[PDB]
Amino acid sequence: IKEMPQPKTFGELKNLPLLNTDKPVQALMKIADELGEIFKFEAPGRVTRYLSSQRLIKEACDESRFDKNLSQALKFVRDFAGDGLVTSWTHEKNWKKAHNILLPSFSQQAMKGYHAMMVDIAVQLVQKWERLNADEHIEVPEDMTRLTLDTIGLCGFNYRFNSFYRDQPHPFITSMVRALDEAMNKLQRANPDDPAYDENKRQFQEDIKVMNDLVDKIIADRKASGEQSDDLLTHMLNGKDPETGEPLDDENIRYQIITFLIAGHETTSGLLSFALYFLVKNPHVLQKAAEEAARVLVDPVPSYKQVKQLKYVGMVLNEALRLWPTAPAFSLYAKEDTVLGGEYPLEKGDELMVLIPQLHRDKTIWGDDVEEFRPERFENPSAIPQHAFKPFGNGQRACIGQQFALHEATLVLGMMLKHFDFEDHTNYELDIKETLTLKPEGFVVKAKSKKIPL
Ligand SMILES: O=C(CCCCC1CCCCC1)N[C@@H](Cc1ccccc1)C(=O)O
Ligand SMILES: C=Cc1ccccc1
Ligand SMILES: [Cl-]
Repeated sequence: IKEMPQPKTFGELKNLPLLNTDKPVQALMKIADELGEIFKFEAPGRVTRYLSSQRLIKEACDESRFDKNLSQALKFVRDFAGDGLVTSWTHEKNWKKAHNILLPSFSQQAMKGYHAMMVDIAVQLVQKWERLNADEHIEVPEDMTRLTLDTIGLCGFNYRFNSFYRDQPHPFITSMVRALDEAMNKLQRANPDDPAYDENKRQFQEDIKVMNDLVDKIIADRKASGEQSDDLLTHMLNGKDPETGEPLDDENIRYQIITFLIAGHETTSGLLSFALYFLVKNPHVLQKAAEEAARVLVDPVPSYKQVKQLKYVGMVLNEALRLWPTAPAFSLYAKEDTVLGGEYPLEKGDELMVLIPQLHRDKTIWGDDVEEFRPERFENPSAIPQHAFKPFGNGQRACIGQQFALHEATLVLGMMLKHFDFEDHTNYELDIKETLTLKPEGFVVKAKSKKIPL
């Protein structure tokens, strides 16, 4: 039994001022590098323990001992994501009900149905880049976010955000991005009831109202038309939970749509951006991935079956998730009094944070080359220790979108590697912006067309 380390304190504010930064996850990674596999983090009226080693995280991933916790970040996001799948407690009726109803929508009949709409958006991205002039560059995270938002809009509720037709966001997205910014900014406020935050509070309620008004209109319009699209909204309007026999109510469907749009905007776009970053920084890996794309993608339009054959592209995506997991943390609570690692006694209700980027750098798991981008690490899942790789979280509360995201990302990256050569023309220095998620900021490349028709 030993005392865990704690980073530097600021009197009555304890550790809170350490998160007064635009890059708090990267700050917590530096603290983990200094203090090791576990540290205490205290703020006024709150304690969490940050875990970084596979040794402790394999225990934390035991669902008999620990359940998903809503981090303060998720509690603030719940003001607009409500009891949707990501901001619900496991014990809330609406978690298991929505999980049971939505699981068939997210399976590997389900990706075959979504494939054609994913191709529609992927083709828009390829045509955009084919149409750039010689002296122009690609803003990578910007274009990847246009793609992933458009894909979830089409697959979510048959709606075209038309992101490739715009410089300026759709009004829903203005409010969504501003609500996500307020939720994350609220984490670093020592005195949140200070009148200096009154405007922030008013704007937040306005953005919540905008998202609720616009999503509630989508649901009403669909019910009125009777239209039966192969989309998540149709599955949610028609689906019955096999346990209760009940469908979701319109309020919960609204929270699920808001949840899916947040995920679609924030997560897959980061993965694609980091994957292209690592490929241009590792030209031998880019060549091996481009050779696979050329051999497999023999038709103008990729098929579902061809995307499943892009094995090396899948490994590239897993190795990008290893080094920069775009959703970089998840939170757990102790279901009962328990001892972590034979060393750290926890009381029922005690909170843990899994620092996924630090887990993914455990040299006792990955070896001395842990900072190197080597997709071959993922050739054999049986050679990877248990709970070493957690970019989609854990257990029954793991990402329901994992297959959807990896299908979209594999399709798009395959088509990108088929259609273009890439140049890191600025020798880009990685700068990671933190919203809900991690994305390269300012990452630009030049694409040279291979002139292969669509
Ligand atoms: O670890 C963090 C900061 C990065 C979370 C990032 C996380 C948010 C969900 C999507 C995945 C990434 N926050 C903890 C501790 C805390 C609590 C209150 C005030 C300040 C810090 C929390 O949100 O509980
Ligand atoms: C962890 C991913 C996530 C996805 C949507 C909303 C909040 C969090
Ligand atoms: Cl102090």
